[PDB]
Amino acid sequence: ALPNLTRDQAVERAALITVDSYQIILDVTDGNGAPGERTFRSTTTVVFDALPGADTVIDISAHTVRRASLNDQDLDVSGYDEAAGIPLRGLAQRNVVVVDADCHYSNTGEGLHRFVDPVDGETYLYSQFETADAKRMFACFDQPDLKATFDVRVTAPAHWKVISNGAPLAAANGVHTFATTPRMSTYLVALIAGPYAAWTDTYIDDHGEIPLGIYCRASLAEYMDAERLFTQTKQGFGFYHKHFGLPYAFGKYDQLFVPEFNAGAMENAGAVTFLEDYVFRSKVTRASYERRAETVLHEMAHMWFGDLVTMTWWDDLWLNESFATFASVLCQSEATEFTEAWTTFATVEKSWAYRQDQLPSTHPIAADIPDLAAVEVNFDGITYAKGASVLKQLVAYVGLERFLAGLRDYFRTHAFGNASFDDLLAALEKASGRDLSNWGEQWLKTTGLNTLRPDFEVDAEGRFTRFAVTQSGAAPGAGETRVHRLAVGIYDDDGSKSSGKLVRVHREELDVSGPITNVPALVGVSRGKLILVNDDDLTYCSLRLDERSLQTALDRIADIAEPLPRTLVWSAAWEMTREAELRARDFVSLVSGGVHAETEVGVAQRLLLQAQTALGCYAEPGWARERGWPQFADRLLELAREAEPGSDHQLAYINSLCSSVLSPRHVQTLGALLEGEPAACGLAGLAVDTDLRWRIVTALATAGAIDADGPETPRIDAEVQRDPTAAGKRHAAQARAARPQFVVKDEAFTTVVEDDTLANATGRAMIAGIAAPGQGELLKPFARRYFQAIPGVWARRSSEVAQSVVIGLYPHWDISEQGITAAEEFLSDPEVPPALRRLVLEGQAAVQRSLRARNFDAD
Ligand SMILES: [Mg+2]
Ligand SMILES: [Mg+2]
Ligand SMILES: [Zn+2]
Repeated sequence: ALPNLTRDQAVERAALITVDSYQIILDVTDGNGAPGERTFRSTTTVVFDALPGADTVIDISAHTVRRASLNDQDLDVSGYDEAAGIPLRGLAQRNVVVVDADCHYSNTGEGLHRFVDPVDGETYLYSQFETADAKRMFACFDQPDLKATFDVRVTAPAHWKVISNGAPLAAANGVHTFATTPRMSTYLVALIAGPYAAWTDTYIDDHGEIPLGIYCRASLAEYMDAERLFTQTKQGFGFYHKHFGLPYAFGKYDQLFVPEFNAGAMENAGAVTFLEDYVFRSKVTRASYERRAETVLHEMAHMWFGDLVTMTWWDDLWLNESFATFASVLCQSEATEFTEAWTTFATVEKSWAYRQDQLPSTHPIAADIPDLAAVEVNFDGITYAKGASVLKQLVAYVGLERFLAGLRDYFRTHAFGNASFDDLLAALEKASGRDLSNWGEQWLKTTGLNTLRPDFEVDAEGRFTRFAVTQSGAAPGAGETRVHRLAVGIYDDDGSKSSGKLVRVHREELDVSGPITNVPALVGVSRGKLILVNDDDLTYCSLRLDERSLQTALDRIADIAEPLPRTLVWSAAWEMTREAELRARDFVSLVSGGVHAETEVGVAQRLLLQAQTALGCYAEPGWARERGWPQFADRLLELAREAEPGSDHQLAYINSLCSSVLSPRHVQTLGALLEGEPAACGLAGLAVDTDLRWRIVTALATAGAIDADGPETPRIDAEVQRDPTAAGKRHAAQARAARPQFVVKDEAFTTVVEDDTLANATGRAMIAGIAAPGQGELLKPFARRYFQAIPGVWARRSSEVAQSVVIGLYPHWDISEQGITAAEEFLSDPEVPPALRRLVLEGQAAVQRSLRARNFDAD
């Protein structure tokens, strides 16, 4: 097991050593010019200064350590254990350590991952090291405040491309060398190698030229849209260079779509890796292009927030992720075609922030992270989305100019170095010309949400006689009220002699503080028909509406002209549903009747997923099975049939039908789309392409309509013959596990929780099939099996890989007091490690929320 580095251990090591350079020499061949299969050779030379006479440890996870030396004295490696690294005893002032090892390839997305493409037999490698998996590829002091230069050399099969952080030098006789990097952290070192297809372009401005590359597997090249990605890339560099002062510091900029990736992307300096789902093989909506552009711009923002300046320790991961999230959405809004990015943020990412902040594991943005175990579960909706939301509010509070000026100072001060909370706040304080210590304490060091509401009286002509914004204390948390810069918007009719649309007819900006903030400027103003006290989504809060405004919202959501205020209403309704203030069936009604007016297909997609959570988790289950699901499925098919042919909305409604709980009529309709012209089904212009076929096959498998005679799967196997790709095989694995047969669920469950050799990406696909909609009664036995299995999975697999089972197989379907008690009994053992307890507490809290919602929906 790799070492669980503690905050205290990291501080202790950084007080003793300062690293200059690494030289990393890799051989990823089999020693005969072909790709290696199990291990690769890694020979690392590190130069570092030390307090003379101290001891340290160099980290390394290897199959074999062949030799290790300190200042050319050979070390005894006969007792080598990856948990202990290699001890370095009696350090000199100036040191050279060499470690020559055979390291293991990964098939679980941590370390140097190896994949074989079934289409062409080609091998592809990529690295992934955040947080502390660099030690699986090279010996190092694996912590982010021990920066160093990197000089990488790789021996590879002759036909391969080889990409690292640095620009390539000409390769010779299998050997690829790279330009030495600037000083950076070990978790950012990259290796991507194999017969990847390439595209090239260049970004040019007054600062100079950045060579751009895009890479993907050869078998996916026909699907690449490199011009669109290069356009977005260049828009990003133009925006960041306009605002951040220091230009991009890491040379060239390669973007590599890699197989079996665990996350969405990773900001390795000069060598950003991506989930290869972003190479679209089939038709996707604008939602997918917009999310991919956000990801491109997020990784690029990290070239400043994480790569140029890095947090000292993982408690300040928000310095990377809150800022990268905020900056990427700002850049998307202002520099790209995705001009509604703040609308998408308010519906998609803020909903994630609220869910995370309300769990019993809620933690401040500036977190307390005692060890690696704690950070490996902290890449979450607070570190990302709440932090970005709170930074958006800081920009409202001090203004964008002072905010950006403070960041430009921060970058210049800490360039190629490390920063903590106190360093960031010092820079923003200097630039803002005011004390932000109280602001930081109440916003960055707290948990929870403040509820914001209008409180007013009106005269007989509907004009305010008094208006305030009321603010609840933070919950869950320490109950404080905060300072907010926010806007009050009043919405009313735009029509000539007509209702027409609800448009903004009055706006007031104000400084809100404490429980009640009077708004004198609204005395004598018409109350209109809908009041929003977080207009333009400037602050992080729980928004609620006065009675009349809420009735207007529930009746006229489709009349709100502008996407952002319409999203503020969708979000308030969804949050009221989560909070047992709006019945599940009323939220489903609202979406079913209003989504035709939601022009932003990304927002519409999220509303349909919410409606599906409402039906599957929040609604009285008898009503959901007998009425709610079949009505929602019928509405999706009506919506699809009324949509424009070939449109994004047409596809979204059919995608949602494929993930719903189906009646026999819906099963017939979807099966007909596999065999026939879609026009015959009233769906002219719908492309029943490779991935929509798989979504339909998975729906038919889930419904018991195909391969229902026994565990054999001739129909799904025929679909793999049609699409015999790594993607088709993972979709097939999902579809086979989705079938409502106990023996199929049991075989899949046992495979994924037992077989440590199974690729994590395949496991995940099987888990998505196990936990299929509508199957909660069938899956009840797997609740106890889950609680009995997860300690072993957590002990055998890394946190990130174990999470596939711990998060993905939590029994969210067992919505009962017995299900709550099952988690309580697991949690009653005080020796369960804190990160595993956290994930079970979160699962238990989601089921508790579902029970409270079902009681509200029934009554
Ligand atoms: Mg071939
Ligand atoms: Mg990781
Ligand atoms: Zn990030």
